[PDB]
Amino acid sequence: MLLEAIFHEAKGSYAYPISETQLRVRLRAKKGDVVRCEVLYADRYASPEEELAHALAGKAGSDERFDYFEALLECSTKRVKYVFLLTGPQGEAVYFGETGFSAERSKAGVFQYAYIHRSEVFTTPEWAKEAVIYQIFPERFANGDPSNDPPGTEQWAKDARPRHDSFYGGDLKGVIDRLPYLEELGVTALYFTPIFASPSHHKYDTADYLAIDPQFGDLPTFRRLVDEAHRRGIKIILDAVFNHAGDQFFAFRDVLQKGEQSRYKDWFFIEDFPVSKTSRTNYETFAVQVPAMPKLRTENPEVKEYLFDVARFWMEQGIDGWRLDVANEVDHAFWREFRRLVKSLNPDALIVGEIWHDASGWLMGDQFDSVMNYLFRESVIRFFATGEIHAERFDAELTRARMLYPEQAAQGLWNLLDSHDTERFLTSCGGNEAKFRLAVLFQMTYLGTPLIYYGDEIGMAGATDPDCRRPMIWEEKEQNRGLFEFYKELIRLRHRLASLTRGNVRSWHADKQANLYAFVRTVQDQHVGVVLNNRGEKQTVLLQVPESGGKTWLDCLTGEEVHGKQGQLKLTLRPYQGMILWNGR
Ligand SMILES: C[C@H]1O[C@H](O[C@H]2[C@H](O)[C@@H](O)[C@@H](O)O[C@@H]2CO)[C@H](O)[C@@H](O)[C@@H]1N[C@H]1C=C(CO)[C@@H](O[C@H]2O[C@H](CO)[C@@H](O[C@H]3O[C@H](CO)[C@@H](O)[C@H](O)[C@H]3O)[C@H](O)[C@H]2O)[C@H](O)[C@H]1O
Ligand SMILES: [Ca+2]
Repeated sequence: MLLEAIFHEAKGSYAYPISETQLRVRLRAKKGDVVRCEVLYADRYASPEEELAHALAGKAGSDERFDYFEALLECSTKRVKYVFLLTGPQGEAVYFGETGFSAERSKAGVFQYAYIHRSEVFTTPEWAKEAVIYQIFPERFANGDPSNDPPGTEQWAKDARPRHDSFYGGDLKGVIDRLPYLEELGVTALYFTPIFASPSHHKYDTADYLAIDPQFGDLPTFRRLVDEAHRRGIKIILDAVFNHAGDQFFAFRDVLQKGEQSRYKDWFFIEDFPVSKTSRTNYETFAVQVPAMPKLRTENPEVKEYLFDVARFWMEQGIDGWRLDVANEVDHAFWREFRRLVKSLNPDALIVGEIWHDASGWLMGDQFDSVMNYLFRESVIRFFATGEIHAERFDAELTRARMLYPEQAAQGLWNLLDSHDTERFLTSCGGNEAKFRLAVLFQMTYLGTPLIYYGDEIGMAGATDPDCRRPMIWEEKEQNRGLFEFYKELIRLRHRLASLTRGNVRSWHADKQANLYAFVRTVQDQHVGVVLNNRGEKQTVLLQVPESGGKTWLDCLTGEEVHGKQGQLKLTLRPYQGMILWNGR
């Protein structure tokens, strides 16, 4: 077997604590090479004479190239050393440890997890495990207060096409007013795009961190909002824009005015004085040449103390946590201290970073609780929208992504389809509703936390920003109620079936040919099995279901009852149909 494909490291995603006395460990091997992975382990100081402990590692998944193996170590002493025993299909045995490979245990050496610290156990808020989140881009959700509408507000109609600088009048009073709609949908948290004083429709160039933007409301309206949402089981997440200020931020105005007399010059990244050249800015901005968005020097303890003060302020209004804009471009120390502070004020405050690539380095337990899982979105796109990948690549892409982080992270990754920075997911499906609903079914059943983007639930389309930000369709007639009852129904299932909010995932069937993908959520003895017929025609499948997992299932959407003769389940799906099979437990 291929030793060049064998991997483990006693840290990160490969070895990490689940409590104070148990370590999770993972090994990856060329797909097919190992058939048995066993951990032989002991206290770090055990005498060379005491017997090893055994823990046999099940295969938790496979991608394009690897199999992944997973085991739980029971470490009373909280200090472990161990070695893997791998066995190939012909019964070849090799010992894998820190020192290397060898047929002699001893010669493999031992990886070591020196010590489990209670404070180093990744722990996330419980409500997040089983939440569904709704993203509101306030400027375009609901105009409930016409008197606070910005100048030149265009008209709020069924098919306005917004320009980069448009205003439609959405505000906070409109959220308050639409809360029954939200509660009826079944959402349990709201993700607000930025809502602090800024002169733009997105408000990502902050004028004032400590004020509601006047055309969104005032602080009393916000408090009225937090409570009104809270009494309906809805939390409030706010968008913390800490990477950069807007060009009207007090300190930066100081800087434009006083040049290098400003007490605030080292709060920014000023290339030379006077600060301002437009089409050529002489200061570093978000992205490239974005004069409204000078980068904040978060490494500056003054800059840091100030944003910490912001975070406290809003947290005293009772919000429920943060979404961290361009988070991967502010330093790690900032984020570790931000967590120490945030968790200290509210152990249940959630923290979610806006990073699009491999966020493994902010998801070890000391920074973010979760991220907007744009990876999740990529696989979803290329599988149900564009169809670039078939069912077996999809499975690899899902799994490989699943193994990237500690479980505590993957349990509450924000799995979206689209956002305010993206074309709408119906649009990626070229308007094909049938493919869309399958992507929604998938989303509402897969591991992680579903994020809805205001509007998707009733049919809204659009190309990418600023077209993905149209005014929300509110006229019953103009809305896809069929799709709305669909989200509603899916959301209640998610709430009833613990398995869907808390169970794990294992691939159940994956056939590149039929393009029929299935997976299984399990918590305790509950098995829910989801099947996806992502094909234009109608097909049949024989799913391997052993007698142990139950032999009778109930299809949750239709009520249909299904039966397994002989370790097998025969199933006939309709074009783009999905089934959600509860094993009755
Ligand atoms: C949009 C996105 O760019 C990357 O995202 C890249 C990504 O790094 C890479 O992995 C690959 O996937 O492409 C992505 C392109 O979207 C970042 O890494 C990511 O963090 C960022 N998203 C957050 C940060 C900005 C600034 O606060 C916000 O935009 C906010 O300010 C911008 C300032 O002009 C506005 O866009 C404007 O400039 C952009 C830069 O190319 C244009 O794409 C856009 O069409 C234009 O309107 C935007 O409408 C407003 O909402 C945004 O809404 C918020 O979510
Ligand atoms: Ca308004």
